[PDB]
Amino acid sequence: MSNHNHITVQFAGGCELLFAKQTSLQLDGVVPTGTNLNGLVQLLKTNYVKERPDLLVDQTGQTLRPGILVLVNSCDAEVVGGMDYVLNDGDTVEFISTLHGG
Repeated sequence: MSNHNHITVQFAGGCELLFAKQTSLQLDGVVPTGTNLNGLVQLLKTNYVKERPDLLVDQTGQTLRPGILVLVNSCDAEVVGGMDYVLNDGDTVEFISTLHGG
């Protein structure tokens, strides 16, 4: 039908409200070889970010706070790089908050 790469950007727990209470999203590109994680997140939050944009970011507005567990292709996203995972169409990224704090 139209299964060409496709991006898997979804949320879990209390992070769905950081976009539009959506279960998952898919982006259609052409040549994301020149794109990285920092560019992927900013494209989802800086481009929309319903809730406080400063509530997810770590501090430099480049990465996210430890409370959220980022994973790529059903695997730890921090291991591969954390904030340097280059995209190439057909990637997967998740944001699940755990550390509530205050």
